[PDB]
Amino acid sequence: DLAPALQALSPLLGSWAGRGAGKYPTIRPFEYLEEVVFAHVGKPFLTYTQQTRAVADGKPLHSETGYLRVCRPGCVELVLAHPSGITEIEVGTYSVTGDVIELELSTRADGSIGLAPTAKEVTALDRSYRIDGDELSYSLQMRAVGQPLQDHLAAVLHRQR
Repeated sequence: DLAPALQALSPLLGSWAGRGAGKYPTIRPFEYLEEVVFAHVGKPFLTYTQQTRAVADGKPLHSETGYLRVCRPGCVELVLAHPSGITEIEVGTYSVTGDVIELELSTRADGSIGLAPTAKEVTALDRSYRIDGDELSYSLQMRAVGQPLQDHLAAVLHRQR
C-alpha cells in the first residue's frame, strides 16, 4: 500500500481544513479559509491539493497542486503548480519527534521557480510546516516584486474526520 519511503510522513495523509492570513508590502493584508488533501498512489510521493477562499462569502482565492516527493527518507522535493502562472520546486528535510513532524523547504536549496509571461515576479519561497497530532501549521516566506524574503502566508489547519 504505502511506499516505504513515505512512512514517516504518513500522518499527513487525509483532509485538513482551517484558516490563515496573508500580507506583503505591495498588497493589503487578508485572511482566508483553507482546505488541503494529501493522498498517494503507492509510489514514493504524496499528492497534494490546496484551495483557499474568502472568510466572508467563500469566494475562491488561491490554490496550489502537485507532489511531495521523498527522494530518500528525510529529504523532500515539493513540486507545485499555481494558477497565478508560477511553478515552484522547494527542497528540504524533515524530522519526526514523536507525534510532531517538522518539515523545512525552500526554493533556495537547489529548488526552482518558473514564471509564465504574465506572472508576477516571484523569486524565492520558503515553507516551514509542523504537523503535531491533528494540527497542521505553516509559515511561508516570499521574495518577490522587489521586496526581500519575508513573511507572506501562515495558517493553522485541523485534520478532518
